[PDB]
Amino acid sequence: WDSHGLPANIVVQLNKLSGFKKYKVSDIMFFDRRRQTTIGTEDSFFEMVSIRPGGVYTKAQLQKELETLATCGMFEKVDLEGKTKPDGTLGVTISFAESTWQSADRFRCINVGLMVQSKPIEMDSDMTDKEKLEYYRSLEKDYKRRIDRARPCLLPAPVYGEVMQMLRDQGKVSARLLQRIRDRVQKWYHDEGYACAQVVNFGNLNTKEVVCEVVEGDITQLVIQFQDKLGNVVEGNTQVPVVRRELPKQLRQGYVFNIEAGKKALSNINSLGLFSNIEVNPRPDEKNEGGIIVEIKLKELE
Repeated sequence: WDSHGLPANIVVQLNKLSGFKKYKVSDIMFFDRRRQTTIGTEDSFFEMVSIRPGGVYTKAQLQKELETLATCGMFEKVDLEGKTKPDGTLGVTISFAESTWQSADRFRCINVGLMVQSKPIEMDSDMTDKEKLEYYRSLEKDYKRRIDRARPCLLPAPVYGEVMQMLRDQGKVSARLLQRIRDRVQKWYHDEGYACAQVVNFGNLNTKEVVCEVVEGDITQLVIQFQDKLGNVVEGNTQVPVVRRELPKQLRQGYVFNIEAGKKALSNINSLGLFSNIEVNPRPDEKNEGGIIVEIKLKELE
């Protein structure tokens, strides 16, 4: 609830270029352009948008929102605009056009963690007819390559059975079905301890196939931060080896992060009676390819 804002004065409308500051959004509009309707607050397809009425966001944050909607596979075109309100907030309007889909007889899940992320990145048009057909061939071949380069997912058979039953019931895929499929697949991961797992994309490039791209939370780095005491952030320098000892094998780089490994570590380090606080915190790393940095934060006791 720390707010701020400086609209361009006054009631005008702005594409996204501006600001070093954190704006307040008083209303969110979700607009389906092909249907010419507006998504209602009570429609649950609205939580597709993570931006909330009354929330504070920066330019990079709103950019990051649009980025997400554009790469998820559900929309072939998405836009974020804003209108500055007389004071002091702005409303934002997110207008989309759903991706086109056909029937799908197959649901495939591939682990793309640590690979290059699928960017909507649709190249130039016009581009006459035959050159466009050739270009599609390039994409689908690039995409078969991608599928074969990918790893298996951890997703078990009964989840595939639900998703396929789900999909056999609609008979034609839409944005709303994918959302439910996304939540279902993320639910299984989260429920099994993979707290960093995320569905990053849905590919339509395979005929009659839905491809679901996931990152499971691959650990690319393990970092140990010491704090002493009141007070904080020094080296361990004799201590580092003794906390490394307490770490499960599964917390090292090259394993998929799971909260049970985190808990095992916490119980192990706690049994040393060295620290007044112990925390195992996963966060995304540099590459934005689904890599996880595990940092163990240790505060010493008086």
